[PDB]
Amino acid sequence: SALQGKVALITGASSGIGEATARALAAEGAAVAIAARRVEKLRALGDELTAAGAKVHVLELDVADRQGVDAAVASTVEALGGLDILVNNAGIMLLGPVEDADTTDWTRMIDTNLLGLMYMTRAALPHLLRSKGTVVQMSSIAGRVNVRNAAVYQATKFGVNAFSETLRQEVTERGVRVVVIEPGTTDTELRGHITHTATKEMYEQRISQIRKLQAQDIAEAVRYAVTAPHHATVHEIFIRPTDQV
Amino acid sequence: PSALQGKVALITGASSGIGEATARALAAEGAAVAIAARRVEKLRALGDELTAAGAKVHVLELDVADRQGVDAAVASTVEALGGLDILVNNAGIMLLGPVEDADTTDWTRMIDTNLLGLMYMTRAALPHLLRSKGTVVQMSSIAGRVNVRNAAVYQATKFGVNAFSETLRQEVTERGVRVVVIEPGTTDTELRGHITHTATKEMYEQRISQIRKLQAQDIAEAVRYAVTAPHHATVHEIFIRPTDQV
Amino acid sequence: SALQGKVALITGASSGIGEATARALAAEGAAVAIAARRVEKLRALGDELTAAGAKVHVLELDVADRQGVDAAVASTVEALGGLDILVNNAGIMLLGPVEDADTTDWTRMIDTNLLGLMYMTRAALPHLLRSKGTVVQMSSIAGRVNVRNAAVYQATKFGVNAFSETLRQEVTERGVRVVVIEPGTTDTELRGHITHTATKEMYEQRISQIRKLQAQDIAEAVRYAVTAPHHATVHEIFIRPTDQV
Amino acid sequence: SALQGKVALITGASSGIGEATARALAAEGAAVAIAARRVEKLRALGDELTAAGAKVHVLELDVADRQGVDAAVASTVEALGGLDILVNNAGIMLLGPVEDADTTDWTRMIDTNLLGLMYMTRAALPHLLRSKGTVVQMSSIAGRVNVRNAAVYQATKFGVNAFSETLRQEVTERGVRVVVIEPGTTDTELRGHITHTATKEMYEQRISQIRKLQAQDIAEAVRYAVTAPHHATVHEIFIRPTDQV
Ligand SMILES: NC(=O)C1=CN([C@@H]2O[C@H](COP(=O)(O)OP(=O)(O)OC[C@H]3O[C@@H](n4cnc5c(N)ncnc54)[C@H](OP(=O)(O)O)[C@@H]3O)[C@@H](O)[C@H]2O)C=CC1
Ligand SMILES: NC(=O)C1=CN([C@@H]2O[C@H](COP(=O)(O)OP(=O)(O)OC[C@H]3O[C@@H](n4cnc5c(N)ncnc54)[C@H](OP(=O)(O)O)[C@@H]3O)[C@@H](O)[C@H]2O)C=CC1
Ligand SMILES: NC(=O)C1=CN([C@@H]2O[C@H](COP(=O)(O)OP(=O)(O)OC[C@H]3O[C@@H](n4cnc5c(N)ncnc54)[C@H](OP(=O)(O)O)[C@@H]3O)[C@@H](O)[C@H]2O)C=CC1
Ligand SMILES: NC(=O)C1=CN([C@@H]2O[C@H](COP(=O)(O)OP(=O)(O)OC[C@H]3O[C@@H](n4cnc5c(N)ncnc54)[C@H](OP(=O)(O)O)[C@@H]3O)[C@@H](O)[C@H]2O)C=CC1
Repeated sequence: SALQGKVALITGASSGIGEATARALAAEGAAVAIAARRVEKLRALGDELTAAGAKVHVLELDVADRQGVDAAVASTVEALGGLDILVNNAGIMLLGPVEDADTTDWTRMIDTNLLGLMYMTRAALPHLLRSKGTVVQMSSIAGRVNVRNAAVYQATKFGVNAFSETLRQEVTERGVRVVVIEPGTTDTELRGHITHTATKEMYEQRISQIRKLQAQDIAEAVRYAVTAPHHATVHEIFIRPTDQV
Repeated sequence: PSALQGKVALITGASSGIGEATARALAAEGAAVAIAARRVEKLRALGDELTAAGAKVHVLELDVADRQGVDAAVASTVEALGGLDILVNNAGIMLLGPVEDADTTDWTRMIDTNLLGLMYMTRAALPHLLRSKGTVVQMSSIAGRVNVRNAAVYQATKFGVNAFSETLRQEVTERGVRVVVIEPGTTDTELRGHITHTATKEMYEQRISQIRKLQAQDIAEAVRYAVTAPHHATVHEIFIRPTDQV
Repeated sequence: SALQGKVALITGASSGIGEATARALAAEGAAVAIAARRVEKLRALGDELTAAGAKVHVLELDVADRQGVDAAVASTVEALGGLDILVNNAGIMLLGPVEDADTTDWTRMIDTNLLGLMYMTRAALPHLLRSKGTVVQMSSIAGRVNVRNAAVYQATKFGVNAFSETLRQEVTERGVRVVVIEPGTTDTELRGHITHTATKEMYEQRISQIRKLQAQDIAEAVRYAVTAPHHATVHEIFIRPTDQV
Repeated sequence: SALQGKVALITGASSGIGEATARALAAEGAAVAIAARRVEKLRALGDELTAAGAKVHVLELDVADRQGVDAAVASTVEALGGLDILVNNAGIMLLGPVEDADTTDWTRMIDTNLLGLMYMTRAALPHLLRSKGTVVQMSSIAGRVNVRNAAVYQATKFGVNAFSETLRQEVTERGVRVVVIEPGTTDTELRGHITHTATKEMYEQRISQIRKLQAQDIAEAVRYAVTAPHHATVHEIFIRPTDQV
């Protein structure tokens, strides 16, 4: 129980990497505030974790809503007494060419992956400053490598990375650790949201013949980074499927 | 001599700084120029100046953050000038300050202009550039390559422009659309005037006062070099820094 | 005992990060082949590890010596059964300006940090292919970020990173995992070897206010990467002192 | 006549990019010192350049040879008055897998692409400081992008880039401009030297369909960078074939 007495807030906790991360942190003894739009999914996860002995705080939240973000951080601190770890995991991946793109793909991705992550970082920061806490940014291979049909997705993830390095420069001397996780292909619900049909199909075929990373693997990376001693900031973990060039 | 005789260039953020100098430089090469920004009075004055020297000019009152405005500005340009050969996505704002307790309207403004605006204008011009085997020039920054304190969101937008633009290159380069990314360091423009975080504005102005700054004309020459390169050559990145600045 | 039955070869095991990594891998049940130029220190470590229950194979080796490298890989396979993990940790950091540099600084760094690492990678590769093994490259923050007075050091580490990314592209499909660890300032013998006296003094001063990373912290990064499931390649871990902008 | 009265030293001037660069700089009014191993090609170029109105100094030089490098710099200042522009263009590209690689490929590449470039940079530096001159580093797409079967070539070019960024930090304030040119596929003699036959055939097929960059295009990039006003350092120009993803 490396995180006994600590409080973690995890966005995008209703499925995928966020769900596995909530579980992994709870297993380490952290109280978990789990946030997402699908209230029912969170309550189900919340019940499971509570039944296993965890302290859970359920938050219905859209990370793109600045005021909503402020209230979620406030609610977490009221219910759980503080904030030691923030996991900015809420995100969406809408693939397709730039040409003739559905620009709501773009505004959604920017709102959630970039602005939402920034809003939640800023709202949590005074609390993380007090606790000399850790912010974990869920980036991507797409924050490191550019491939076709992911231009705006990659823009947001390279943006998260730059935002996060700069944030590290700003707050690291005050003991706030900035951790950036960069998974490659992970078996989640992420790809089901792709709106460009031809691209959804190409992407599905591209990832069909690898062993994908598991959400649990990414959760383990988070666990490794957050349980490191305070004097160490694991600023980047870049984890790739072994099967994938 | 006129390396760009007969070509049509659309330059966003043309009312001052790098965009103004770029519009002038391209006009001097014989390009017809569509000049876009929000301060129409500035644009008209530039248009008049350019027209007086024998240039063909189309004035566009435009906010790049306005998706509908963008489509209309591209349509207006192709109708007035015949087509589109070069797009220069130069409109942008740099609002420095710490992340902690930031005025988040700094952020939404930078994302709307620097990132979404540039993407909207890229997307709108692209069918025309495909037809002309044209060139899109993205005005990034040293901030797209190097992270310094108090520029978190600005740097996010510029690293974003770079990733968007490399991906775009992969998608369109085989069809003959060249993607050029220009990355200036400190350049003597109006940019710094807009910083809203007072302490940071003063820190920034103090830092840059100690160096010979890049000139807007220097960045215009970089654009000129990239766009006049033979079609088979894509000058994908030009990173130009003040010599005086580590 | 995650590595029971596995064989690891660690270069630069006589002190610093290599010593701590050898210790950490042995503690997980790995047989360890320990390689360096100071046999007296290697023997003293080997004595301890065998005392704790590890099988140890001592290698007197200069990584710059191509034939020495081939021979060290061969005697390890004969002695320990095979090769599962390679840790290319041997390195030197000779800081100074480029202007009037002692160019023997440069040849030493290139021979050890770059060429030596490449030689050992090539020599181990057949055995790593057969075992679906892992190669861990000890890079640096100097492979990610450039600072003054470290030009050739940074050249070698950026070089290590490129070489290793390319290597991953070449061998990952056959199950050879390529891991790159990038430590910031770590409290080891490394800084003692700087031959430019004025730069040594400046560097010591630059790092004097922070809590440095410890060799054991970097060993833990290695342990985490190598104990990850086979389908996961932790290609990069960038670990920085929290105190250091 | 933008470079009238200036002195340029170009390494690898006997063919390819270096030959075109010498021609371009001479055309702008520079006195040119042209360095390579094939003296008979150099003398033939020197005659053309002299016939065109340029002052030429011919240097037989192996850039891997430190002594020879120091003598070439001295010879040039004696013959031509000083040194204003250095073009470190000498290079070789030896492609092939890392696995079972002919390691002489590696040592040749490091000696020439990395060490020789560093040697020449260091030797020229005193003179460039006095003249507030420009050093131009001939890197590659291989210093920005990693592809298969180019591991060690990429290591050298990423190394050049790190070295050169650091060099810039060390010398920029004293008026020495550091310019890095990064060409993609260019139609030169480079690919003829590949020793791994299978890779040579794959590479030549790979580039068989595109309009390649021309040596003259790269010379123009150099011309643009060095004729920029002194307050501007064109630190990187990354120039790719339009036809090539
Ligand atoms: N799977 C993969 O291959 C990779 C994923 N990633 C990153 O992992 C992160 C999580 O995605 P992943 O688990 O894969 O996919 P999932 O779709 O399974 O998870 C995304 C989570 O984010 C939540 N979410 C989406 N939008 C919002 C919003 N606006 N406000 C609050 N919550 C939101 C979703 O829940 P809800 O709808 O209930 O709000 C869901 O819980 C993303 O940042 C993604 O970019 C990175 C690299 C690889
Ligand atoms: N100056 C510097 O040190 C550097 C600048 N840059 C980049 O150069 C580009 C131009 O800035 P620069 O010349 O320096 O500074 P300026 O402020 O002088 O120019 C910015 C231009 O963009 C226009 N603009 C701003 N927002 C919008 C918008 N919403 N819609 C349409 N036009 C807009 C402005 O005119 P108007 O108000 O009339 O609309 C102005 O013409 C920016 O992208 C900036 O990031 C990059 C690196 C360094
Ligand atoms: N300490 C730090 O702040 C950082 C270190 N690193 C990297 O970690 C690695 C280890 O350095 P560190 O532990 O810090 O310092 P140490 O000096 O304590 O360790 C270096 C090890 O390498 C060995 N070595 C040196 N040259 C050779 C050679 N030619 N052949 C075989 N072994 C050799 C030394 O042993 P022996 O003399 O017996 O051969 C020693 O065991 C290096 O690659 C370094 O670049 C990376 C980032 C930060
Ligand atoms: N062609 C391409 O697709 C690209 C090339 N490059 C770079 O451009 C540079 C020039 O190569 P390129 O023109 O293409 O090919 P070439 O082979 O035509 O030119 C290489 C030049 O380097 C010289 N040279 C090689 N070794 C040495 C040495 N040991 N000492 C002194 N001179 C030497 C050769 O002359 P000699 O034999 O007479 O000594 C020759 O003149 C290289 O650094 C290469 O990495 C970068 C990107 C793309």
